[PDB]
Amino acid sequence: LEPPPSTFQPLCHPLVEEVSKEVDGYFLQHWNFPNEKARKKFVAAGFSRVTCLYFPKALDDRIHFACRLLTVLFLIDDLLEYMSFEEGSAYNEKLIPISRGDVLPDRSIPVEYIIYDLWESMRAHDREMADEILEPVFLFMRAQTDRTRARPMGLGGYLEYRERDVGKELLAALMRFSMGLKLSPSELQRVREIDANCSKHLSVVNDIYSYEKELYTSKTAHSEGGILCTSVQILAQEADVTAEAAKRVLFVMCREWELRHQLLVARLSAEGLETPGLAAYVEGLEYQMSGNELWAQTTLRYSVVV
Amino acid sequence: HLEPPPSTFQPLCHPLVEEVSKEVDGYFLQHWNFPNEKARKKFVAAGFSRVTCLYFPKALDDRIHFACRLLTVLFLIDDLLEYMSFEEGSAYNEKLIPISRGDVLPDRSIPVEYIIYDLWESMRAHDREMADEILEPVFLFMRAQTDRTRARPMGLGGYLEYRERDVGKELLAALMRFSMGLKLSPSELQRVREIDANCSKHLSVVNDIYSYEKELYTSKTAHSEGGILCTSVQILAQEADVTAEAAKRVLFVMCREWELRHQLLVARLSAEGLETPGLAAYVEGLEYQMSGNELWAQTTLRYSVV
Ligand SMILES: C=C(C)[C@H]1CC[N@@H+]2CCC[C@H](C)[C@@]2(C)C1
Ligand SMILES: C=C(C)[C@H]1CC[N@@H+]2CCC[C@H](C)[C@@]2(C)C1
Ligand SMILES: [Mg+2]
Ligand SMILES: [Mg+2]
Ligand SMILES: [Mg+2]
Ligand SMILES: [Mg+2]
Ligand SMILES: [Mg+2]
Ligand SMILES: [Mg+2]
Repeated sequence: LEPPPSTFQPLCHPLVEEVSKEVDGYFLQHWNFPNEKARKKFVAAGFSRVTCLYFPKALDDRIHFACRLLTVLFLIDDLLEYMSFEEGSAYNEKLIPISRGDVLPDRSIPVEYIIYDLWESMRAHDREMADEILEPVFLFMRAQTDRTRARPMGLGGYLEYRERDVGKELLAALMRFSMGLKLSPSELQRVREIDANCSKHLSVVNDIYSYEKELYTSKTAHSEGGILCTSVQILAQEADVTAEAAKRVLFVMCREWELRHQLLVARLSAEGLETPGLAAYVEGLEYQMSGNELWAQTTLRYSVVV
Repeated sequence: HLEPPPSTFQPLCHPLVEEVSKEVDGYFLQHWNFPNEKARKKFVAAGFSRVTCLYFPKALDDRIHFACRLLTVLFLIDDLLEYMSFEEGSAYNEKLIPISRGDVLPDRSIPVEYIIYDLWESMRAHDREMADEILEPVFLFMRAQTDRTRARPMGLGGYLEYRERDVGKELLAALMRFSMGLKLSPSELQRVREIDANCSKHLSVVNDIYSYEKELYTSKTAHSEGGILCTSVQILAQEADVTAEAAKRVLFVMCREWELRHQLLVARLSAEGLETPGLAAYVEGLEYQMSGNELWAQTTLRYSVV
């Protein structure tokens, strides 16, 4: 697999090492890992590393929040593969009022008090910006177990669905929170088109590198929770080609989305519309795209199936 | 300008392309009814016999002119149907069907009728058995041109399935065998179904990429039904949410994957000991179609000037 040239240069948060030890150490202590092999596989994945690649300009005292959130979402994302759609739904829905803080967690159940203490600590640091991450997360959670995964999809209908499943909206809200970057409602409405374009890039790039992992999961895990739902699968069906052939095609498509990103930003600047905050925001989106690809290229999570 | 990705296919042209072109073009210039001198010059500029010689390079010398005449009149009719409705276009094609069979005498005052009649008569006179095997594939194509599914929303997969008839895969397959005198058993013709379906996608999309600008303008001036925009370029552009130009580049990469799959199915057919001498010439002939179609679509004034 040889990716076509990109002009996006990845950046990593300077405190990636010490934050990784802090966050990984927290979960290694509280999260219920089945065995030592799973604990090693968890650390080898580098969940704090990809977070620092996603938000390399996050505030030094806020990056750990983003690392914790993505880490626990990664862990749950794997757990749902062994559940049914019904079981997965009940699992996620129980965490939602706990995320809001309306329901106290069962402190004998790790996933509950980890989720609870997280959002409680995020509200203590920045209450307003933390609340604006809630619903985007819930939107992503409820999309994970939507039965539309089991029904046939075209490329467009899939990309429209994956925008929720890849958590584009939560990642955007997390980025703002981590950077302290507040944007007016009108400002967010201007980059709505740029957000939708960024989502397709994050989704497909992930689909390309994580296909072999998700292929194996669909054959060994739960037939519903581990169902093969990816652009690589769908494009291979539509065009009747191998999955490897679909990857090469989807990669060219990703570069076109990068090209569109630059065009949409340029138009935003041509018109007197790119505010200083919007300038920082769209740069952050590029860091997400380039950071996602860098990590996906190198992370053990996608390279060792075992 | 659009740069085509590398291909291993070497396009071939029939060695009698110069004489047959001047011959067939001369025939239609004597006989067909053109609105003005501008249309007469544009007809010659298209090179309808050139593409036929690129399609069927290893055709017999005394049969290549038949294919040039058939594809030429089908090209002319295809353009006429864009100024009609689906109901008018159907009535136009259906009246020419029993004439093609030879059951109904043509109106000698109407060019399209006696041109088609005399054509199929001369074809059955040269090789009755093989000429008859092109009838239903042609009718299948003619009835696909006014299929009301053109005014229906289609995904990439559904489009490619429909286009196999609209691009006239079978008629091009039967015409090729006729022009080469290549007879195949029903067993042989069944073994290469997958290769035919794969080749059909290549012919369709390659044509779509270069003829998009022509068909875009037709959709803006052409009759709303008969001139409706129906192409993979538009479909991928709206599904992936990119420009038509961006869709062309991605579709072109996909076409190269279909070339790889062609080589794959051919080698697999041979490895299973199913490749008869007649089948070797067939799958090679399909390659000449795919490469020949690309060469012509790159250089013809039919697509470059609108
Ligand atoms: C931050 C990422 C690497 C994205 C890619 C996949 N993961 C899966 C677990 C849940 C995350 C929000 C995400 C969808 C984000
Ligand atoms: C021989 C070709 C260039 C193919 C591409 C388009 N044309 C349109 C007119 C009718 C032909 C059969 C064809 C579909 C074939
Ligand atoms: Mg997953
Ligand atoms: Mg997932
Ligand atoms: Mg994945
Ligand atoms: Mg047509
Ligand atoms: Mg046409
Ligand atoms: Mg076309």
